[PDB]
Amino acid sequence: APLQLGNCSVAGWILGNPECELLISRESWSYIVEKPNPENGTCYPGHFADYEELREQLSSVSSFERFEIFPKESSWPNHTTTGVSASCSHNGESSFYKNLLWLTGKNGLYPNLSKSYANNKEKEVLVLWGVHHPPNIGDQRALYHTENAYVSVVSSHYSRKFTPEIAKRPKVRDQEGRINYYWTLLEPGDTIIFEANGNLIAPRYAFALSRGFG
Repeated sequence: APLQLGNCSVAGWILGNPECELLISRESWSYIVEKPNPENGTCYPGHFADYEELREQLSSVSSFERFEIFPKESSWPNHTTTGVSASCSHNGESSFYKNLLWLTGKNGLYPNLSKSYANNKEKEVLVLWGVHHPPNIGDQRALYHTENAYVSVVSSHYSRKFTPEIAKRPKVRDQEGRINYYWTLLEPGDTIIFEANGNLIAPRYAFALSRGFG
């Protein structure tokens, strides 16, 4: 049986757009049914990297579990985690994706961060994150307290260093900045390491899954 996304896109559902909750949440499915112009997608505008490949990975799934990666706010005690946006409003109030967490300065500081997750399950884990591109210097400095921010994501078969640049884009859902979305599959037993000094939209929930097996 197929997974029915309702008014949500694959990106809206997997990121946890607050307007997306499946009517029927299941641990396995054969195909996904998505409507042609879904109303609820990347509510905070931005490019979703390798999106067609992600849709294919999620098209048929024999086991699926959404779980906390880096559990609780106590995983980020020296950053502010409560950032929300009018672009992802819910019930008349600014909100944010359920599966990512916007990290910004706290107490006048943005400390270097370095956080690891070890996949101690017997299934691969889909990890998603974002990299923020503010529209101007003032916004970049206000949130992250630097114009020289770097993000590093390293595992056994994946490494990428991001050097995010400012860019003023057309206003979409009130936003002239953008969040670019990224993902990778972490093999059982492997460890993923995030290091950053700004601009990281950190994983909050990740997904254990099996394909063709289960």
